[PDB]
Amino acid sequence: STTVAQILKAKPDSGRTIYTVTKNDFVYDAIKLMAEKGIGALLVVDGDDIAGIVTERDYARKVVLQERSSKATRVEEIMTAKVRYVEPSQSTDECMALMTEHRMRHLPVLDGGKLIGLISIGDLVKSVIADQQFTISQ
Amino acid sequence: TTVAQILKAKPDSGRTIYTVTKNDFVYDAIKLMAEKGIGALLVVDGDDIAGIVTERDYARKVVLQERSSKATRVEEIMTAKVRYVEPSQSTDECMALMTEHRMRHLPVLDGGKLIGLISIGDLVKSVIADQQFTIS
Ligand SMILES: NC(=O)c1ccc[n+]([C@@H]2O[C@H](COP(=O)([O-])OP(=O)(O)OC[C@H]3O[C@@H](n4cnc5c(N)ncnc54)[C@H](O)[C@@H]3O)[C@@H](O)[C@H]2O)c1
Ligand SMILES: NC(=O)c1ccc[n+]([C@@H]2O[C@H](COP(=O)([O-])OP(=O)(O)OC[C@H]3O[C@@H](n4cnc5c(N)ncnc54)[C@H](O)[C@@H]3O)[C@@H](O)[C@H]2O)c1
Ligand SMILES: Nc1ncnc2c1ncn2[C@@H]1O[C@H](COP(=O)(O)O)[C@@H](O)[C@H]1O
Ligand SMILES: Nc1ncnc2c1ncn2[C@@H]1O[C@H](COP(=O)(O)O)[C@@H](O)[C@H]1O
Repeated sequence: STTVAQILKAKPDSGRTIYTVTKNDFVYDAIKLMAEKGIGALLVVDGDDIAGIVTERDYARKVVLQERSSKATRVEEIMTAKVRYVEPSQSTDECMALMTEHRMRHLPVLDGGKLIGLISIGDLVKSVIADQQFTISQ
Repeated sequence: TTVAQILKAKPDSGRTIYTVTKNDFVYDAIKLMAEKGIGALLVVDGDDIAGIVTERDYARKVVLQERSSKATRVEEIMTAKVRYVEPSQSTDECMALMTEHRMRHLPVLDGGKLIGLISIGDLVKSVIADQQFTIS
Protein backbone atom coordinates (compact mmCIF):
# COMPACT_ATOMS: atom_id res chain seq x y z
CA SER A 1 0.00 0.00 0.00
CA THR A 2 1.03 3.58 -0.86
CA THR A 3 -0.20 6.03 1.81
CA VAL A 4 -1.74 9.50 2.00
CA ALA A 5 1.44 10.62 3.88
CA GLN A 6 3.52 9.60 0.83
CA ILE A 7 1.17 11.45 -1.56
CA LEU A 8 1.56 14.62 0.51
CA LYS A 9 5.38 14.32 0.74
CA ALA A 10 5.42 14.14 -3.07
CA LYS A 11 3.28 17.29 -3.43
CA PRO A 12 5.20 20.55 -3.71
CA ASP A 13 6.26 22.21 -0.46
CA SER A 14 5.45 19.50 0.77
CA GLY A 15 1.66 19.26 0.63
CA ARG A 16 1.70 21.68 3.59
CA THR A 17 -0.14 24.43 1.72
CA ILE A 18 -3.96 24.31 1.74
CA TYR A 19 -5.84 26.98 -0.23
CA THR A 20 -8.83 28.22 1.64
CA VAL A 21 -11.83 30.58 1.90
CA THR A 22 -14.29 31.55 4.62
CA LYS A 23 -18.04 30.92 4.65
CA ASN A 24 -18.75 34.66 4.21
CA ASP A 25 -16.50 35.13 1.12
CA PHE A 26 -18.22 35.81 -2.20
CA VAL A 27 -18.33 32.80 -4.55
CA TYR A 28 -16.73 35.06 -7.15
CA ASP A 29 -13.69 35.40 -4.87
CA ALA A 30 -13.56 31.61 -4.46
CA ILE A 31 -13.56 31.22 -8.27
CA LYS A 32 -10.86 33.88 -8.79
CA LEU A 33 -8.59 32.19 -6.21
CA MET A 34 -9.05 28.76 -7.80
CA ALA A 35 -7.93 30.33 -11.10
CA GLU A 36 -4.90 32.00 -9.49
CA LYS A 37 -3.59 28.72 -8.01
CA GLY A 38 -4.57 26.30 -10.82
CA ILE A 39 -6.90 24.28 -8.57
CA GLY A 40 -10.54 23.09 -8.53
CA ALA A 41 -11.39 23.19 -4.84
CA LEU A 42 -11.09 25.27 -1.69
CA LEU A 43 -11.41 24.12 1.92
CA VAL A 44 -13.97 26.41 3.59
CA VAL A 45 -12.70 27.53 7.02
CA ASP A 46 -14.36 29.88 9.51
CA GLY A 47 -11.52 30.72 11.91
CA ASP A 48 -9.71 27.36 12.21
CA ASP A 49 -12.72 24.97 12.10
CA ILE A 50 -13.57 23.16 8.85
CA ALA A 51 -16.92 24.61 7.72
CA GLY A 52 -17.15 22.76 4.41
CA ILE A 53 -15.67 22.37 0.94
CA VAL A 54 -16.48 24.20 -2.30
CA THR A 55 -15.41 23.21 -5.80
CA GLU A 56 -15.71 24.03 -9.49
CA ARG A 57 -18.47 21.37 -9.59
CA ASP A 58 -20.41 23.36 -6.96
CA TYR A 59 -19.98 26.57 -8.98
CA ALA A 60 -21.18 24.93 -12.25
CA ARG A 61 -24.34 23.47 -10.64
CA LYS A 62 -25.54 25.91 -7.98
CA VAL A 63 -25.08 29.52 -9.15
CA VAL A 64 -26.22 30.66 -12.62
CA LEU A 65 -28.48 27.61 -13.00
CA GLN A 66 -30.20 28.82 -9.80
CA GLU A 67 -30.55 32.45 -11.00
CA ARG A 68 -27.65 33.53 -8.75
CA SER A 69 -24.64 35.78 -9.26
CA SER A 70 -21.21 34.69 -8.02
CA LYS A 71 -20.66 38.33 -6.96
CA ALA A 72 -23.79 38.43 -4.77
CA THR A 73 -23.55 34.79 -3.55
CA ARG A 74 -21.55 33.67 -0.50
CA VAL A 75 -19.55 30.41 -0.39
CA GLU A 76 -21.77 28.98 2.37
CA GLU A 77 -24.77 28.92 0.00
CA ILE A 78 -23.11 26.40 -2.37
CA MET A 79 -20.45 24.51 -0.30
CA THR A 80 -20.80 20.93 1.01
CA ALA A 81 -20.89 20.98 4.83
CA LYS A 82 -20.45 17.28 5.63
CA VAL A 83 -16.80 16.97 4.61
CA ARG A 84 -15.31 13.49 4.22
CA TYR A 85 -11.62 13.29 5.14
CA VAL A 86 -8.79 10.75 5.32
CA GLU A 87 -5.89 10.18 7.72
CA PRO A 88 -2.24 9.96 6.62
CA SER A 89 -2.25 6.22 7.46
CA GLN A 90 -4.85 5.33 4.80
CA SER A 91 -3.93 3.73 1.48
CA THR A 92 -4.42 5.31 -1.95
CA ASP A 93 -6.73 2.42 -2.88
CA GLU A 94 -9.03 3.37 0.02
CA CYS A 95 -8.92 7.01 -1.15
CA MET A 96 -9.84 6.02 -4.72
CA ALA A 97 -12.78 3.89 -3.49
CA LEU A 98 -14.09 6.87 -1.45
CA MET A 99 -13.84 9.26 -4.41
CA THR A 100 -15.49 6.72 -6.73
CA GLU A 101 -18.33 5.75 -4.39
CA HIS A 102 -19.07 9.28 -3.09
CA ARG A 103 -18.40 11.13 -6.36
CA MET A 104 -15.85 13.65 -5.04
CA ARG A 105 -12.34 14.43 -6.30
CA HIS A 106 -10.91 16.01 -3.15
CA LEU A 107 -10.08 14.73 0.31
CA PRO A 108 -8.71 16.88 3.16
CA VAL A 109 -6.18 15.08 5.35
CA LEU A 110 -6.66 15.29 9.12
CA ASP A 111 -4.04 13.85 11.49
CA GLY A 112 -5.31 13.61 15.08
CA GLY A 113 -7.85 16.30 14.13
CA LYS A 114 -5.25 18.66 12.64
CA LEU A 115 -5.71 19.57 8.96
CA ILE A 116 -2.31 18.64 7.46
CA GLY A 117 -3.15 18.88 3.75
CA LEU A 118 -5.49 18.06 0.89
CA ILE A 119 -5.32 15.44 -1.84
CA SER A 120 -7.15 15.10 -5.11
CA ILE A 121 -8.06 12.42 -7.65
CA GLY A 122 -5.13 13.72 -9.74
CA ASP A 123 -2.60 13.12 -6.94
CA LEU A 124 -3.89 9.54 -6.67
CA VAL A 125 -3.81 8.84 -10.42
CA LYS A 126 -0.23 10.19 -10.54
CA SER A 127 0.92 7.78 -7.80
CA VAL A 128 -0.56 4.81 -9.69
CA ILE A 129 1.49 5.57 -12.89
CA ALA A 130 4.30 7.90 -11.65
CA ASP A 131 6.99 5.19 -11.78
CA GLN A 132 5.74 3.44 -14.96
CA GLN A 133 7.47 3.79 -18.37
CA PHE A 134 5.82 5.24 -21.49
CA THR A 135 6.91 6.37 -24.95
CA ILE A 136 5.67 9.38 -26.89
CA SER A 137 4.55 6.95 -29.64
CA GLN A 138 2.65 4.65 -27.17
CA THR B 1 -7.04 -3.25 -18.98
CA THR B 2 -8.11 -1.53 -22.19
CA VAL B 3 -10.10 1.61 -22.97
CA ALA B 4 -12.52 -0.76 -24.77
CA GLN B 5 -13.09 -2.57 -21.45
CA ILE B 6 -13.58 0.77 -19.68
CA LEU B 7 -16.24 1.61 -22.27
CA LYS B 8 -17.83 -1.84 -21.95
CA ALA B 9 -17.94 -1.31 -18.17
CA LYS B 10 -20.14 1.81 -18.59
CA PRO B 11 -23.94 1.34 -18.47
CA ASP B 12 -24.73 1.56 -22.21
CA SER B 13 -21.27 0.18 -23.04
CA GLY B 14 -20.26 3.87 -23.30
CA ARG B 15 -22.31 4.41 -26.48
CA THR B 16 -23.78 7.73 -25.28
CA ILE B 17 -21.69 10.88 -25.84
CA TYR B 18 -23.30 14.07 -24.48
CA THR B 19 -22.60 16.78 -27.00
CA VAL B 20 -23.09 20.48 -27.92
CA THR B 21 -22.38 22.63 -30.99
CA LYS B 22 -19.78 25.41 -31.28
CA ASN B 23 -22.66 27.91 -31.66
CA ASP B 24 -24.58 26.80 -28.52
CA PHE B 25 -24.45 29.16 -25.56
CA VAL B 26 -22.26 28.23 -22.62
CA TYR B 27 -25.34 28.37 -20.36
CA ASP B 28 -26.97 25.60 -22.38
CA ALA B 29 -23.75 23.55 -22.10
CA ILE B 30 -23.73 24.12 -18.32
CA LYS B 31 -27.46 23.32 -18.04
CA LEU B 32 -26.91 20.07 -19.95
CA MET B 33 -23.92 19.06 -17.77
CA ALA B 34 -26.19 19.49 -14.73
CA GLU B 35 -29.00 17.59 -16.47
CA LYS B 36 -26.75 14.57 -17.10
CA GLY B 37 -24.43 14.64 -14.06
CA ILE B 38 -21.22 15.19 -16.06
CA GLY B 39 -18.25 17.61 -16.21
CA ALA B 40 -17.50 17.73 -19.94
CA LEU B 41 -19.18 17.97 -23.31
CA LEU B 42 -17.83 17.08 -26.72
CA VAL B 43 -18.24 20.03 -29.08
CA VAL B 44 -19.47 19.06 -32.55
CA ASP B 45 -19.52 21.24 -35.66
CA GLY B 46 -22.49 19.41 -37.20
CA ASP B 47 -20.97 15.89 -37.16
CA ASP B 48 -17.22 16.73 -36.90
CA ILE B 49 -15.26 17.07 -33.63
CA ALA B 50 -14.57 20.79 -33.15
CA GLY B 51 -13.48 20.80 -29.50
CA ILE B 52 -14.19 19.95 -25.88
CA VAL B 53 -15.64 22.06 -23.08
CA THR B 54 -15.59 21.25 -19.36
CA GLU B 55 -16.63 22.69 -15.96
CA ARG B 56 -13.01 23.92 -15.65
CA ASP B 57 -13.31 26.07 -18.83
CA TYR B 58 -16.51 27.49 -17.38
CA ALA B 59 -14.85 28.25 -14.04
CA ARG B 60 -11.90 30.03 -15.76
CA LYS B 61 -13.13 31.70 -18.96
CA VAL B 62 -16.58 33.27 -18.31
CA VAL B 63 -17.33 35.51 -15.25
CA LEU B 64 -13.59 36.04 -14.58
CA GLN B 65 -13.39 37.51 -18.12
CA GLU B 66 -16.45 39.76 -17.63
CA ARG B 67 -18.59 37.36 -19.76
CA SER B 68 -22.13 35.99 -19.29
CA SER B 69 -22.95 32.35 -20.09
CA LYS B 70 -26.20 33.39 -21.80
CA ALA B 71 -24.17 35.84 -23.92
CA THR B 72 -21.15 33.55 -24.64
CA ARG B 73 -20.78 30.77 -27.22
CA VAL B 74 -19.16 27.40 -26.46
CA GLU B 75 -16.51 28.17 -29.12
CA GLU B 76 -15.26 31.08 -27.02
CA ILE B 77 -14.19 28.87 -24.10
CA MET B 78 -13.68 25.37 -25.59
CA THR B 79 -10.35 23.66 -26.25
CA ALA B 80 -10.05 23.21 -30.03
CA LYS B 81 -7.04 20.86 -29.99
CA VAL B 82 -8.57 17.68 -28.56
CA ARG B 83 -6.44 14.73 -27.40
CA TYR B 84 -8.08 11.31 -27.70
CA VAL B 85 -7.38 7.60 -27.33
CA GLU B 86 -8.33 4.38 -29.12
CA PRO B 87 -9.88 1.25 -27.56
CA SER B 88 -6.58 -0.63 -27.95
CA GLN B 89 -4.89 1.64 -25.42
CA SER B 90 -4.34 0.70 -21.78
CA THR B 91 -5.72 2.52 -18.74
CA ASP B 92 -2.15 3.27 -17.60
CA GLU B 93 -1.56 5.19 -20.84
CA CYS B 94 -4.79 7.17 -20.32
CA MET B 95 -3.81 7.93 -16.72
CA ALA B 96 -0.39 9.19 -17.85
CA LEU B 97 -2.00 11.40 -20.51
CA MET B 98 -4.43 12.94 -18.02
CA THR B 99 -1.65 13.50 -15.48
CA GLU B 100 0.91 14.96 -17.91
CA HIS B 101 -1.58 17.16 -19.84
CA ARG B 102 -3.85 18.09 -16.92
CA MET B 103 -7.15 16.95 -18.45
CA ARG B 104 -9.71 14.57 -16.97
CA HIS B 105 -11.54 13.52 -20.17
CA LEU B 106 -10.57 11.55 -23.27
CA PRO B 107 -12.86 11.02 -26.24
CA VAL B 108 -12.41 7.52 -27.69
CA LEU B 109 -12.00 7.38 -31.47
CA ASP B 110 -11.94 4.18 -33.50
CA GLY B 111 -10.60 4.60 -37.05
CA GLY B 112 -11.47 8.30 -36.97
CA LYS B 113 -14.95 7.45 -35.63
CA LEU B 114 -16.00 8.63 -32.15
CA ILE B 115 -17.30 5.64 -30.15
CA GLY B 116 -17.41 7.10 -26.63
CA LEU B 117 -15.73 9.11 -23.91
CA ILE B 118 -13.79 8.21 -20.77
CA SER B 119 -13.04 10.27 -17.69
CA ILE B 120 -10.48 10.18 -14.84
CA GLY B 121 -13.20 8.62 -12.64
CA ASP B 122 -13.73 5.74 -15.10
CA LEU B 123 -10.00 5.01 -14.85
CA VAL B 124 -9.85 5.28 -11.04
CA LYS B 125 -12.82 2.89 -10.73
CA SER B 126 -11.12 0.31 -12.92
CA VAL B 127 -8.07 0.44 -10.63
CA ILE B 128 -10.16 -0.52 -7.54
CA ALA B 129 -13.46 -1.96 -8.91
CA ASP B 130 -12.35 -5.51 -8.01
CA GLN B 131 -10.86 -4.64 -4.59
CA GLN B 132 -12.39 -5.47 -1.18
CA PHE B 133 -13.14 -2.68 1.34
CA THR B 134 -14.92 -2.38 4.70
CA ILE B 135 -16.96 0.57 6.00
CA SER B 136 -14.70 0.55 9.09
N1 LIG C 1 1.22 16.43 -13.35
C1 LIG C 1 0.87 16.48 -12.06
O1 LIG C 1 1.71 16.57 -11.19
C2 LIG C 1 -0.57 16.45 -11.60
C3 LIG C 1 -0.88 16.40 -10.24
C4 LIG C 1 -2.21 16.41 -9.85
C5 LIG C 1 -3.22 16.46 -10.81
N2 LIG C 1 -2.90 16.49 -12.11
C6 LIG C 1 -3.89 16.55 -13.20
O2 LIG C 1 -4.32 17.90 -13.32
C7 LIG C 1 -5.73 17.95 -13.24
C8 LIG C 1 -5.80 18.35 -11.77
O3 LIG C 1 -7.08 18.25 -11.27
P1 LIG C 1 -7.61 17.33 -10.07
O4 LIG C 1 -8.76 16.67 -10.79
O5 LIG C 1 -6.64 16.45 -9.34
O6 LIG C 1 -8.15 18.52 -9.15
P2 LIG C 1 -7.42 19.93 -8.82
O7 LIG C 1 -7.30 20.73 -10.08
O8 LIG C 1 -8.27 20.47 -7.68
O9 LIG C 1 -5.98 19.48 -8.21
C9 LIG C 1 -4.71 19.91 -8.78
C10 LIG C 1 -3.59 19.97 -7.73
O10 LIG C 1 -3.87 21.02 -6.79
C11 LIG C 1 -4.08 20.52 -5.47
N3 LIG C 1 -5.19 21.21 -4.77
C12 LIG C 1 -6.47 21.28 -5.16
N4 LIG C 1 -7.23 21.97 -4.28
C13 LIG C 1 -6.43 22.38 -3.28
C14 LIG C 1 -6.56 23.17 -2.03
N5 LIG C 1 -7.75 23.70 -1.60
N6 LIG C 1 -5.44 23.34 -1.28
C15 LIG C 1 -4.24 22.84 -1.65
N7 LIG C 1 -4.06 22.13 -2.78
C16 LIG C 1 -5.09 21.87 -3.62
C17 LIG C 1 -4.33 19.04 -5.65
O11 LIG C 1 -3.91 18.32 -4.51
C18 LIG C 1 -3.53 18.70 -6.90
O12 LIG C 1 -2.19 18.32 -6.58
C19 LIG C 1 -6.19 16.55 -13.64
O13 LIG C 1 -6.21 16.35 -15.07
C20 LIG C 1 -5.13 15.65 -13.07
O14 LIG C 1 -4.98 14.41 -13.80
C21 LIG C 1 -1.61 16.49 -12.51
N1 LIG D 1 -19.24 5.14 -9.05
C1 LIG D 1 -18.91 5.22 -10.34
O1 LIG D 1 -19.19 4.32 -11.12
C2 LIG D 1 -18.15 6.39 -10.92
C3 LIG D 1 -17.78 6.37 -12.26
C4 LIG D 1 -17.07 7.44 -12.78
C5 LIG D 1 -16.73 8.51 -11.95
N2 LIG D 1 -17.08 8.49 -10.65
C6 LIG D 1 -16.74 9.57 -9.71
O2 LIG D 1 -17.68 10.62 -9.90
C7 LIG D 1 -16.99 11.84 -10.08
C8 LIG D 1 -17.16 11.95 -11.60
O3 LIG D 1 -16.22 12.80 -12.12
P1 LIG D 1 -15.14 12.63 -13.32
O4 LIG D 1 -14.11 13.53 -12.68
O5 LIG D 1 -14.77 11.27 -13.84
O6 LIG D 1 -15.81 13.48 -14.50
P2 LIG D 1 -17.34 13.52 -15.03
O7 LIG D 1 -18.23 14.11 -13.96
O8 LIG D 1 -17.29 14.29 -16.32
O9 LIG D 1 -17.67 11.96 -15.33
C9 LIG D 1 -18.79 11.24 -14.79
C10 LIG D 1 -19.19 10.08 -15.71
O10 LIG D 1 -19.88 10.58 -16.86
C11 LIG D 1 -19.17 10.32 -18.08
N3 LIG D 1 -19.18 11.50 -18.98
C12 LIG D 1 -18.73 12.74 -18.70
N4 LIG D 1 -18.89 13.59 -19.75
C13 LIG D 1 -19.46 12.88 -20.75
C14 LIG D 1 -19.91 13.14 -22.15
N5 LIG D 1 -19.80 14.35 -22.74
N6 LIG D 1 -20.45 12.10 -22.84
C15 LIG D 1 -20.58 10.88 -22.29
N7 LIG D 1 -20.20 10.58 -21.03
C16 LIG D 1 -19.64 11.51 -20.23
C17 LIG D 1 -17.77 9.97 -17.64
O11 LIG D 1 -17.09 9.13 -18.58
C18 LIG D 1 -18.00 9.35 -16.27
O12 LIG D 1 -18.29 7.96 -16.37
C19 LIG D 1 -15.58 11.60 -9.54
O13 LIG D 1 -15.46 11.75 -8.12
C20 LIG D 1 -15.33 10.16 -9.88
O14 LIG D 1 -14.33 9.55 -9.04
C21 LIG D 1 -17.78 7.47 -10.13
N1 LIG E 1 -13.96 15.87 0.91
C1 LIG E 1 -15.25 16.08 0.56
N2 LIG E 1 -16.28 15.74 1.38
C2 LIG E 1 -17.58 15.94 1.03
N3 LIG E 1 -17.95 16.48 -0.14
C3 LIG E 1 -17.01 16.88 -1.05
C4 LIG E 1 -15.59 16.69 -0.75
N4 LIG E 1 -14.90 17.16 -1.80
C5 LIG E 1 -15.79 17.61 -2.71
N5 LIG E 1 -17.05 17.44 -2.26
C6 LIG E 1 -18.33 17.79 -2.93
O1 LIG E 1 -18.67 16.85 -3.92
C7 LIG E 1 -19.01 17.50 -5.14
C8 LIG E 1 -17.94 17.26 -6.20
O2 LIG E 1 -16.66 17.78 -5.79
P1 LIG E 1 -15.35 17.58 -6.71
O3 LIG E 1 -15.58 16.31 -7.47
O4 LIG E 1 -14.22 17.51 -5.68
O5 LIG E 1 -15.38 18.82 -7.56
C9 LIG E 1 -19.16 18.97 -4.82
O6 LIG E 1 -20.54 19.22 -4.54
C10 LIG E 1 -18.27 19.15 -3.61
O7 LIG E 1 -18.70 20.16 -2.71
N1 LIG F 1 -9.25 15.28 -24.35
C1 LIG F 1 -8.86 16.58 -24.22
N2 LIG F 1 -8.02 17.17 -25.09
C2 LIG F 1 -7.62 18.46 -24.96
N3 LIG F 1 -8.03 19.26 -23.95
C3 LIG F 1 -8.89 18.79 -23.01
C4 LIG F 1 -9.36 17.40 -23.10
N4 LIG F 1 -10.17 17.20 -22.06
C5 LIG F 1 -10.25 18.37 -21.37
N5 LIG F 1 -9.49 19.31 -21.95
C6 LIG F 1 -9.27 20.72 -21.51
O1 LIG F 1 -8.39 20.73 -20.39
C7 LIG F 1 -8.88 21.58 -19.35
C8 LIG F 1 -9.26 20.71 -18.14
O2 LIG F 1 -10.31 19.79 -18.47
P1 LIG F 1 -10.97 18.75 -17.44
O3 LIG F 1 -9.90 18.36 -16.46
O4 LIG F 1 -11.38 17.59 -18.33
O5 LIG F 1 -12.12 19.51 -16.85
C9 LIG F 1 -10.06 22.31 -19.96
O6 LIG F 1 -9.64 23.57 -20.51
C10 LIG F 1 -10.54 21.40 -21.06
O7 LIG F 1 -11.18 22.08 -22.14
